Amino acid sequence: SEKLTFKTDLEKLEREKAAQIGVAIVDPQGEIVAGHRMAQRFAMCSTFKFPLAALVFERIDSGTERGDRKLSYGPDMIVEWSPATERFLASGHMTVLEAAQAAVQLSDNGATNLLLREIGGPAAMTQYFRKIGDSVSRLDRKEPEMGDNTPGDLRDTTTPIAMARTVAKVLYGGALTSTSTHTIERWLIGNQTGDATLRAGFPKDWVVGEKTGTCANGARNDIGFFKAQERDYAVAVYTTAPKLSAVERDELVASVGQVITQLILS
Repeated sequence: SEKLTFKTDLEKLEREKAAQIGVAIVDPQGEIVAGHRMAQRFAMCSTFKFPLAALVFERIDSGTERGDRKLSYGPDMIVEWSPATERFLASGHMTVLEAAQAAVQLSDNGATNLLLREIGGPAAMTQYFRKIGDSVSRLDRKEPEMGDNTPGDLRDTTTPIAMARTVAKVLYGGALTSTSTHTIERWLIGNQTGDATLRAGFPKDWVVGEKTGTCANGARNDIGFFKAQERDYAVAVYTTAPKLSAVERDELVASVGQVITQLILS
């Protein structure tokens, strides 16, 4: 069967590429379409920045945050991979929207940390997960150390199913206004970091938006949505491949995308 080909192909990739592959695909109402290691814990890496943006938009939506509010910072705010933050340093600030846009589309760590500072840190980000029905996802640390991905550590982890359901909740389950849901979706579509990952393995006809992650011990992740045959899906892929090169990890997630494609199109 179609479902058996999905399973077998993912395992074939796990053995050949020395990898753990976590996959969850849900429909708009959170119901399971397909999975693999779906309740296994993986490090979030940068994938959480998409939910971070949801939290921010919910505060804008409610009137408890302002999109053009200036977030001030000095050089101490700069950490590894902070390309937007470095550029705006001289000027002395980024706005709420600037920083969230940097976080989502460039995976900018400094901009993520700037927002976390403003919204109440890892604990607030975690309670946002809980408030929207995710009892699994947890942010414990700031970037970049939240991506240490230490053996056995439960900090800064999710599961594929918990994150796919969170994605469905943010985009299709009314957690945000229509205008805020639309902005986040465009940002996810215009993401600058995911060209060689999941969307590389989806057909060119699919509308896909996603948020990547890369962190220690060969973590390569991608979460988001696709519209296929005019149906909407939420997908979360988490993988660990410590033996693989940079490029091969990308190709691994994109290969998972092709396995997904065949299951969906069948």
